[PDB]
Amino acid sequence: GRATNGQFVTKTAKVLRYKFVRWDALLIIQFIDNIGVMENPTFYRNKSIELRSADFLSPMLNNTYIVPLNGGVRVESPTIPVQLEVILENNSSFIQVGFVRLTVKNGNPHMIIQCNPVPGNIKMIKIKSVMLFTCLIG
Amino acid sequence: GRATNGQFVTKTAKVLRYKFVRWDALLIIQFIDNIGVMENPTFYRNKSIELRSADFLSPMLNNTYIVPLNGGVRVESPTIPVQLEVILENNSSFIQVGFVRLTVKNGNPHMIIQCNPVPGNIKMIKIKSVMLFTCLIG
Amino acid sequence: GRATNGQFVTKTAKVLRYKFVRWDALLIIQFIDNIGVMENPTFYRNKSIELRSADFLSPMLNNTYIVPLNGGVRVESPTIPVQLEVILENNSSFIQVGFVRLTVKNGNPHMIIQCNPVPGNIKMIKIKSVMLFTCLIG
Ligand SMILES: CC(=O)N[C@H]1[C@H]([C@H](O)[C@H](O)CO)O[C@@](O)(C(=O)O)C[C@@H]1O
Ligand SMILES: CC(=O)N[C@H]1[C@H]([C@H](O)[C@H](O)CO)O[C@@](O)(C(=O)O)C[C@@H]1O
Ligand SMILES: CC(=O)N[C@H]1[C@H]([C@H](O)[C@H](O)CO)O[C@@](O)(C(=O)O)C[C@@H]1O
Repeated sequence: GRATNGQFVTKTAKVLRYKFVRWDALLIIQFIDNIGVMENPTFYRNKSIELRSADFLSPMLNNTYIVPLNGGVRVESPTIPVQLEVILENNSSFIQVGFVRLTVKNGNPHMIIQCNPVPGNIKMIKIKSVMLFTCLIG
Repeated sequence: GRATNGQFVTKTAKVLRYKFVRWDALLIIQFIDNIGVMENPTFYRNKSIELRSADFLSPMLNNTYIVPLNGGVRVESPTIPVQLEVILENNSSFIQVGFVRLTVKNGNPHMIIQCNPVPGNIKMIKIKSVMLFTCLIG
Repeated sequence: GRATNGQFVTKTAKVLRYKFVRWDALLIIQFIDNIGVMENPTFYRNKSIELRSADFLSPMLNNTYIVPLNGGVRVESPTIPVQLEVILENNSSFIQVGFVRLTVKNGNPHMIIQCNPVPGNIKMIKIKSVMLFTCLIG
């Protein structure tokens, strides 16, 4: 069909907006807050989905950051790689290939974000990529 | 339609299970053995598809590991990046961004896994990502 | 439906061929010039989509290479990661995980290619991955 709007909301009430398409056993879902743009004819700007410490579960093990969500859809997605920028508490930052999934636990959707080791605690993760998940239902 | 079960089998008789959907010129296929889970409310476990030396062709050139398969479907897929853990014979291991495709040769499906150089011979590759391929047929 | 042929053309008249499928709000598009092959039973060859300096806009900021295109389709795609080889003017080269999108500016399609810093100016970028974009329209 045509693309339907939706959103998830984080623990700190951040709204993550998306559009989706739901066919037979298929759900395709794109996050739409950070679609990058050419702002003039020579410059491309990435936009970030910004996720702070307070959006993650504690304790964090093995560079796995879990973002409990409310609302939206309940899918076991595949893993997608993304561009991350991981900001440490001392404001240093590392660009990384991150790996993201949507999973369901206790009937709730969670975003799983895995990245590499950093020399410090993380203040914030920015997803700089446009994320789209193709998912199989049932 | 609804999602149909299938599998490939490796040279050592490892079974790689998947579900798929086949529409007009479109085949979407997800490997389902290693769907990660939140096992309690704070911990996410990745699962691995584990591929050993004996599942690969010899000789291996340019960090390209070829896994001949039997059964399943015959597709020329796009390339997907994945999380790999590459275990060396001396049990050291390296986490890498791997790149995976399905290709067909002599009427047989093969999984192509490319990764980075490692200081040793590889005993095992673990794919820690949930893999889904969207493929164009004909 | 069945897969339709198309192409984009670069500033230097390089033709980038693709096949696509356009359903309701959905456009799936695969670039087809560099489908890798097993050429004998033990060897896999990657093929490259080769993009030179003259195919990019100037000035280049933040390791973002913008390839203005003509013809083809007009989509705001998600970001896909790919295998790049980035060739410097002194012929040294770096293998990287690149991130690619299609975007539209002034009614024209552009391919956005982002990679990592390199110690020199880039002569050429080779995309060694088979690229397929799943896109949401409207
Ligand atoms: C990836 C996956 O399978 N997730 C499932 C989890 C885990 O399987 C449990 O940890 C097993 O106890 O179980 C559910 O019943 C749940 O609690 O919501 C459904 C959910 O989809
Ligand atoms: C990616 C690709 O094109 N693979 C094709 C190969 C190679 O083209 C051959 O190496 C050309 O001789 O050829 C086939 O006939 C084959 O042997 O099964 C079909 C297969 O899909
Ligand atoms: C990602 C995105 O939104 N791109 C859009 C751009 C930018 O929004 C402009 O920079 C805003 O002025 O605007 C268009 O009208 C354009 O010039 O073709 C449509 C295009 O799809």
